[PDB]
Amino acid sequence: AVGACVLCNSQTSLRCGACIRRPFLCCKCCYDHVISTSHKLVLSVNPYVCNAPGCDVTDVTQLYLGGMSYYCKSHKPPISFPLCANGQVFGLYKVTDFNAIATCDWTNAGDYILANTCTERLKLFAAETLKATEETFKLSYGIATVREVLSDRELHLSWEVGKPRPPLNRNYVFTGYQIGEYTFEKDAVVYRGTTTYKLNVGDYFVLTSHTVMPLSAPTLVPQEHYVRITGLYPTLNISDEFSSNVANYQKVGMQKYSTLQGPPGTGKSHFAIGLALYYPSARIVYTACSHAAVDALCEKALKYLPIDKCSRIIPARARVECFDKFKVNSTLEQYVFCTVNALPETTADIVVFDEISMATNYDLSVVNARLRAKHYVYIGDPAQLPAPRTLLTKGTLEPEYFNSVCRLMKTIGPDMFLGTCRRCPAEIVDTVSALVYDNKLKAHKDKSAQCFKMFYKGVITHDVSSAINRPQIGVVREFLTRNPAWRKAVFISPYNSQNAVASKILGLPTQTVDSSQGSEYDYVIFTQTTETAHSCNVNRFNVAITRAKVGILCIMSDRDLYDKLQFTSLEI
Ligand SMILES: CC(C)Nc1nc2ccccc2[nH]1
Ligand SMILES: CC(C)Nc1nc2ccccc2[nH]1
Ligand SMILES: [Zn+2]
Ligand SMILES: [Zn+2]
Ligand SMILES: [Zn+2]
Repeated sequence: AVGACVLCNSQTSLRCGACIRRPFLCCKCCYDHVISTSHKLVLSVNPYVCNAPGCDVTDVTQLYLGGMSYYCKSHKPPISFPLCANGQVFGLYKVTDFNAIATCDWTNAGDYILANTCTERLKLFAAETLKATEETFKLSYGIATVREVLSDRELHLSWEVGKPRPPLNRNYVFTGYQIGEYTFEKDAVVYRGTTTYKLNVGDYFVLTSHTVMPLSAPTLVPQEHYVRITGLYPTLNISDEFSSNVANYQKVGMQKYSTLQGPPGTGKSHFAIGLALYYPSARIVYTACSHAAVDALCEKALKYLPIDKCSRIIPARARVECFDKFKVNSTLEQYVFCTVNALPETTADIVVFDEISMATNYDLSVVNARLRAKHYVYIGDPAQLPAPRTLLTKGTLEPEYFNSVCRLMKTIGPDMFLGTCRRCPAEIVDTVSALVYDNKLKAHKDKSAQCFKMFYKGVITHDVSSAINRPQIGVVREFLTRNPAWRKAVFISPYNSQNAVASKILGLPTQTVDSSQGSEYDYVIFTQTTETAHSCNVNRFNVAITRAKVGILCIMSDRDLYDKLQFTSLEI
């Protein structure tokens, strides 16, 4: 009950009992909170409540110290001091932004802006509070009791009346009952059980709510610049494949942390693995939020690094399949590949944090808390997709508010920019270069003459709120008959429900833009589906079209994004 004040450090006994995290506030700061917010409960060893029997006055502004004990105006003895005077609340050892963070519901963009423009200790407060609020929100949805099982990938669900029915995408992971995590896709619903088990009739699912631990470490450790490469030993024989990245690899060694902005297909994983071959003694921990991000860094490591010094760390609560070709759960290997959530407490010469646009400030903190490293390298692209903010429903979260790393990349610029896309036909590179990279992204590849756009608004139907455009799928079906090379194309849309319909009618493999991020396919068919803020998001659009190595067909709903596409237009 005796801690440091989460604004100005000053020691105190005073926590806010009305904040859901119960931060230590100093007397000067605890006042400025309780006199400007609905927050009136102050905690110490014993709470600031009237000590008089059967009295329910808990508001610190209405209370006094009568000797050793606390009382209201109705109960205080004659010789009694008010708890709230001279800009202080009586405690031992005797903020606008803090107030907004403490009282916001996290449904407004402006909440996330503030949680990223504030001081560093407030960003940790912001991050615990948000994650806490995100988790206490999960409780608010209804249970799904199984009515009838049909097959091994279809069942019928009965939903708890009174409480809302949560969105049934790959984003919302359920816990069955204890029969391992489960997911759902659209009364013909598809059940994807992480642990295989013949789905019991009467068994029920609930959204996994995990206790939010406190944050000690900053999002970003303070920035150190060195005159010499510190604690790392470069090779002089450095394989020509990685010669582009030498001057950036020497930057990495002459700073505490470095930011790398790599637009799609610019050699981010090449750089991350190229760092181990340049500092070949250095112990490196490769981390990202998702199993797919970590498994891609593993694929690159298998090609260029010795397999006996590589370990893939897997949490005992195995939620998906992931990389098998390394030794599993050897914490002590030179090369450690691990999702942020499963990190051990370790030291490292270098930590590489990949897919940084998907990182929350919570994630940035946990990494500084689990990994103690000479150098931190932050790899991703603020022009790509952020982690979904399930509470945010009002306003759009701009890239500079994604996390502290993206804020740095969008303000002072990144330390290192991979400026040549080697994946995408020039038509795609030229479009996204103008759209999100201020014309600084260059095409290696020639124009493919296999990049098509069609403006076709079609008809928008909705499965709950997820959008479908059958006519846009119909246009694709027509195109495929005349373009058999596209038979092998991945179908991409901003909506699962669209993808579900496109699966049945086209037979193509299916990916949402968000789940496509980090992957590449020869041919891509993209139906925008709707003209919403979701489907017009320039970051989502950027990712959607940069998945393609050879060709893309974009059926567009939005005039602006249609006109910007530097593609041959089709008719019909
Ligand atoms: C062509 C072979 C050697 N691999 C290779 N060289 C790269 C250089 C920069 C970015 C990505 C790269 N991938
Ligand atoms: C330095 C001593 C006290 N042990 C220690 N504490 C750690 C915390 C995070 C990562 C690695 C750590 N190793
Ligand atoms: Zn409070
Ligand atoms: Zn203080
Ligand atoms: Zn009283």
